[PDB]
Amino acid sequence: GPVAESWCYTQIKVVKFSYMWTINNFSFCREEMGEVIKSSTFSSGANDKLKWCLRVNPKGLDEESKDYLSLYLLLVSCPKSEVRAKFKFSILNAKGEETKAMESQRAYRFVQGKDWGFKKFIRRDFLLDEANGLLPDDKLTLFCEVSVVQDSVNISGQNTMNMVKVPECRLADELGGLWENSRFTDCCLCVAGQEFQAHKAILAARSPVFSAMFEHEMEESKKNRVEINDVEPEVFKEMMCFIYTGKAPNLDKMADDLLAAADKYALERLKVMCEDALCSNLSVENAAEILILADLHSADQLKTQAVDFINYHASDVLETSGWKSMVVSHPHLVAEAYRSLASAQC
Amino acid sequence: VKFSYMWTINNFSFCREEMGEVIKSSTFSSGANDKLKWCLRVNPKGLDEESKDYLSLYLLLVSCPKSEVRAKFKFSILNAKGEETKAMESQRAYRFVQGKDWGFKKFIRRDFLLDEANGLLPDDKLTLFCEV
Amino acid sequence: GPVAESWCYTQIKVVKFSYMWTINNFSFCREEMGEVIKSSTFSSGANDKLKWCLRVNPKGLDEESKDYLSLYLLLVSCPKSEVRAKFKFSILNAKGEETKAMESQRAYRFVQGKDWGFKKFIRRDFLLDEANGLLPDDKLTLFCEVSVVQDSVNISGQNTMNMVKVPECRLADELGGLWENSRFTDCCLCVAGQEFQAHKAILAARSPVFSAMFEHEMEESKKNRVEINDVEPEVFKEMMCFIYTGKAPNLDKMADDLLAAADKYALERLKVMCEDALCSNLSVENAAEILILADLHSADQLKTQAVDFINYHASDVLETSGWKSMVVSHPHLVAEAYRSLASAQCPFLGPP
Amino acid sequence: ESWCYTQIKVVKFSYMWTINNFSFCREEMGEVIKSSTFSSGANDKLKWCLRVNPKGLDEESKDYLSLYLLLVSCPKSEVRAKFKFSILNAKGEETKAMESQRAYRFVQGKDWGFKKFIRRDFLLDEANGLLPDDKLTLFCEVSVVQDSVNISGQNTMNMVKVPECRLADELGGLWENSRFTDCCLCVAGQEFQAHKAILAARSPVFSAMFEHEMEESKKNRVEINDVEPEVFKEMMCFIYTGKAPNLDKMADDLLAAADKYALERLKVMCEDALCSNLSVENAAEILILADLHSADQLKTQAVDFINYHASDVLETSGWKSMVVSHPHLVAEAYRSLASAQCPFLG
Amino acid sequence: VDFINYHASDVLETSGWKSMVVSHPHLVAEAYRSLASAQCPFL
Repeated sequence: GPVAESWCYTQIKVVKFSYMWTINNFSFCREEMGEVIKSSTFSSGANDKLKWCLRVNPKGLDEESKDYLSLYLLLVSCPKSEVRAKFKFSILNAKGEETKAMESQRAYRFVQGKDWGFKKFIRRDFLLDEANGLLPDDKLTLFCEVSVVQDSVNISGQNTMNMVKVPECRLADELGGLWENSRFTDCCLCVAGQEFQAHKAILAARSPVFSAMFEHEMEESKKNRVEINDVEPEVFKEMMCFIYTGKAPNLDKMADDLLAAADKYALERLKVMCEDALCSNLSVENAAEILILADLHSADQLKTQAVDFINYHASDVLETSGWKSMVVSHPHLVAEAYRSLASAQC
Repeated sequence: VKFSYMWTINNFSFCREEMGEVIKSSTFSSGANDKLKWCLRVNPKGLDEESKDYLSLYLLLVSCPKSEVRAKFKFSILNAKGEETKAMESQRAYRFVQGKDWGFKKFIRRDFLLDEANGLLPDDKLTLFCEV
Repeated sequence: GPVAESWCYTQIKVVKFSYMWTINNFSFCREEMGEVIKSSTFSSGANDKLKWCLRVNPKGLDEESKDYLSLYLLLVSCPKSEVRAKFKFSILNAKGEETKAMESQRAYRFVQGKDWGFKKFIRRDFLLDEANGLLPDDKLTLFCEVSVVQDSVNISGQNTMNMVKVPECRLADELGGLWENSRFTDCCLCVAGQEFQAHKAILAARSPVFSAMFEHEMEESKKNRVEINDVEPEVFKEMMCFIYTGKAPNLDKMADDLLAAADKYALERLKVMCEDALCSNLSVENAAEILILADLHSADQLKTQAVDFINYHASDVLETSGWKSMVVSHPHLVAEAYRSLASAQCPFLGPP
Repeated sequence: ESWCYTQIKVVKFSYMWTINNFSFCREEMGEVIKSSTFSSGANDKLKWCLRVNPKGLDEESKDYLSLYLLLVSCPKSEVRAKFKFSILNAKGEETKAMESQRAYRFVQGKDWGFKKFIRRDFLLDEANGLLPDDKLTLFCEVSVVQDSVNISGQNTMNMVKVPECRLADELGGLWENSRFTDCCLCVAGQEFQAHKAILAARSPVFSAMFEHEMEESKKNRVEINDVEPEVFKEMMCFIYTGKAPNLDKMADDLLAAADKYALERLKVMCEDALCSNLSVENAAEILILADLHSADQLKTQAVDFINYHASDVLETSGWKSMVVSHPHLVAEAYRSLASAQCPFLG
Repeated sequence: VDFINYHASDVLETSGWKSMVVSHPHLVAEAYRSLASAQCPFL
């Protein structure tokens, strides 16, 4: 593969839908042939405007099928002109593996109110057979995989590439490299007895809390020495590193107290990146202090994610001494735990 | 005057259409002239039914200030590693007027491309070496 | 005819437009075995979203249309939506009337570079037969129509049982009645010795020129007596009716003097309707006077359509007495007519 | 509607050249023939040269005489020119000379013509009458068919814009500016300025009180104490503009103002707003207001609503109040409950 | 320079080329040297 003077990359955007659809007590189908069971609407993150609903007929929709479970796919909302897609259906057996996958080799076009699917999907008696385990405890599980493909674009990567080198924006690294040189420092800064020689000009520039704190009746007298004792210098230097370079690479070792510093200094980005570090570090023995830090820092999304962790692991996390401690310390969070596990879950 | 062009198509197994449909590339040229614009056109299916089950490829001239350009082209399909496979040469400097197509209608079989043991369709992608 | 409470008015709105050729010395081209002759890129006319160009072959490609003509429609650029339109083709004679209608029976699909078209459009021997009279100076005229659809929009009702109704606005009707009754008016208005009545409040709010005369110190002392003699009462009554009401019922019979009055008093809306009526009344015999009136009263679109008409019909107006009056009265208009004629239709001796 | 016209003008020129002593020029000089070049076309920019060879250059064309159109330089590099040379009938010749039926493209630095014109011995034989005074005149008229692009005439008409009437917004702006006001309306201390003719045309009550001879004092010193300032500015906004945008939250006392000042259209829209607002709690209140203000259709619709919710209106305390206050409203309610219904079996 | 070296059939026709010839003879010298170095064959 040699190098060409011009090259084109025709890219077609592909988005996928994964979908569960489980019906309990199916033997109480309560209906004759030709009846329908709709589904709730669902989509994905992007663009979240194309909503889809599933239709399943327990008995034969047609006379040629009769003893056939027929499964269709429906579209209800297409604000664009038209979207065409492929689909692949597979029923989960008792163990959970995808069995009897039927898919269409045609990329059928869909309009609002149009259906496609497999009326001749699976035999009724083959479903009712117990040896293959297609009906575990009268619970049928339908796995729906949707391959929606989108408009195609071309980037036109032709040469005459402007051969002189193109640097990126140096607002970040030039500010970062000024810290170790320690130039243009007009004042002092000491935290926990350790000197970190710094100026106020960019420190107030890149944090609105510190600027308002500096300008109100304190830069006239105590601009040289400012009292900051809420954090250790190891977290303070990372906070000023995020101020200067724009990034905080040292995250996983000390996300717990950088979250507290960010909650103190009202830095939402530093709050949520520590939230990302702790959400992947959600565990059974850690969840109590995860809730206490989420509630103390008012991180609603992290708190809700940790409540969902409680919902998924409620069998073994209740007996922890951490949970005994957070009950005897914070009954209110236990009250919202009751509210979430009762009202939202049921 | 020579041309080199890498046209890469992804997710080709999602062919997206039925028989008798065309796919156009981006308009491209070289440094000199950069006034003769060209574009490649492919059919995933057969263009016409006398040569069915084929990947028909043509070269479309879109822009020319003058009338007719003599040009010799040679199509090629890159396999998994990158060699030139199924290299077919148009032996004549064909007659390129504004809006004229030239190519091999019976270029390569659809089933022969779909044979993944040949390595001719790697990662559901096909890229072409076009020299004019 | 039964009626209901609710209505839904979904519709497939069509954008529809036409495209023209007249290939000169067609028998002298001989594009054989698919030699492509393209045309200009053209859009719908309403905005610029899709563009096309037509492709013809006198000797059609392949052995099928060897003795037949091939006719095809090529697509330049469009958003990817599988645009589906119906098209027709025809041949026009020297008299500008359709002769040979061959129409595609379905709305065909279209994409980037797709070429649908009515092949074997006309036999080559019948087309080369000059006895049909459809080739003036060996020119073949092609007329094409297209029926692009943007794939349906719906309106959701709403129109409930709607027990209460509301009347229409009567403001303009009662203001026209105020003018007809001529009540509560304190300022007098003379035209040509026939005396009228109008007040400042309606005049200043709808015309800047009356607003300019009335407020400049005349209203303190001589608010009654006015000096208007450039217009007649027969045009001034319709002027005053349009000022009070906003509507001009009598316009076709008197669009000349009303255009003059609207140009003098800077009534933009009345200038619009007067130019509309005069353009509807435009013809060959009054072309000289409509050019004179439009160029005198600075009617922009009226003089634009006037010069377009005088370029399209230049062969029958020069012999009349109006042109012989124009060439001696307004020498500049001959220069602008020459500038419009020698660049729009016949720029560089094509057509000769 | 485009008049593309595919305009195909040819660049043809007249040319005069006289050949002398053509019978023995082969024995005079030979086969290498060079003639003078001539300039023609667009301002003589195009170069062409015409000459007749008495004998072919190589061995193959020794039989047929050569008439080659030598072309040193092409007009444009890629030209499909179907060239048609002609002879201006010095004798009778329009056939038997091979004229170029199919030509070839002319490029820079290359010549194209035809290598065969007539048999040499047949031309030398004077019995065929092909030697007019031993001199031939050439009239070369090159026909170039390359230029076809273009001529667009959009033939666009658009009719005229025809702007709409803006009189309602003009009167709204006339209120908002308050110019040339003749009367002053004092409402709750705050004084507004309005136009006497506009108020007389819109409302008949103001027209009557501007006509019943109280002119010397009640023009500027008329008092309006029975209304609130915002309901007054809303009803007068309806008087001037023709619309009442804020009517939805204040339809009731605006209906009172419309009743007091004989605004029928404002009365019916305030009737509509309370008509599509009825509930079981305040139905008696709306009926009291409708009967007090003589709102006939709102009264009828309220009576129908009370009839259709007769089980729930009677439970409200407002119903008791209108029972003890207003007898004939209950009488008409009974009349519409009984006379507009019945017989209902037993 | 790459634009000029091909489109010299119209770029050198304009008066700007004669202007930079008469104003900057060293540019003419280096352009002619580059052309002579590039076109080693041909008379």
